[PDB]
Amino acid sequence: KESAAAKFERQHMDSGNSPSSSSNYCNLMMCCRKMTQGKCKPVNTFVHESLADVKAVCSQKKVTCKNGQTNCYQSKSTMRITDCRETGSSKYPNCAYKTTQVEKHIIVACGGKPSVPVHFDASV
Amino acid sequence: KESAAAKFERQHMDSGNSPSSSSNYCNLMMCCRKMTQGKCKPVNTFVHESLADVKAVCSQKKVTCKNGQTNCYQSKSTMRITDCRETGSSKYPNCAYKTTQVEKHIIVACGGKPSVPVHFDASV
Ligand SMILES: Nc1ccn([C@@H]2O[C@H](COP(=O)(O)O)[C@@H](O)[C@H]2O)c(=O)n1
Ligand SMILES: Nc1ccn([C@@H]2O[C@H](COP(=O)(O)O)[C@@H](O)[C@H]2O)c(=O)n1
Repeated sequence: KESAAAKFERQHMDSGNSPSSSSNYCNLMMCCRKMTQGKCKPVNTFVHESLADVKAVCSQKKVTCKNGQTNCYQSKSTMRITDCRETGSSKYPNCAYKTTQVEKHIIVACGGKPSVPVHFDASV
Repeated sequence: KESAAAKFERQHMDSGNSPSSSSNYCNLMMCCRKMTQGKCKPVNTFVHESLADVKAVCSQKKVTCKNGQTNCYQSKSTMRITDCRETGSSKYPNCAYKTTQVEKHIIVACGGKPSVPVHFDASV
């Protein structure tokens, strides 16, 4: 059971960060979206275009998947995305990320019916 | 089980024009620090001062807690804090917060041995 002291630190303490930072985004979002539990997910991309635009990639250019499956698609246009990479200093449970704002084409794996993105493969 | 489509949205989608904006700090932090599960916590303060300074409040100005308990203390000096309050548009499970950076005195409840902050009572 979480201690009251620890609960206060969780709910109320942010000693180590600036609320006006633009580069703390990955640290917060990787935490928010549950990719820092058990271990730090080493690499993750967030896409800032509309969900409709991202879903539409599944109808765009067929390309090779990094894993050799044949269900990957590349966006016809570059998209606004954020690249999150673990830092050299990052050590679970203190997961630290470098945030990079990028405009690149995304490659996603699509699946399901309707065919929708199910995995983020690469940005190129 | 979380659907593949949902997993992609959780891991990879953050649609919007200014995702890393300082205005989004409360949205990200409230999510990361687990105050948006079940319902949106309406009001929450994050403190940007050293934990040493916040612990030191437990030996500062005694004040009655808002709820009538008698283990509250007010900081002698103001502290840099961020006030998170639900917007008029916020509705679970889409919690939305206005982020406001202010410098105010904090009032905390102190408990345990050693006596440390266990509850955030108010900012004044
Ligand atoms: N550019 C990249 C590369 C990988 N990833 C994420 O990392 C996961 C595994 O990637 P790797 O197989 O390349 O290590 C992918 O499913 C994806 O969620 C990403 O989000 N952006
Ligand atoms: N200024 C404030 C007011 C309330 N709160 C949080 O909201 C809870 C309830 O506050 P109220 O008593 O004002 O409704 C407190 O336990 C505290 O966690 C806060 O963090 N900062």
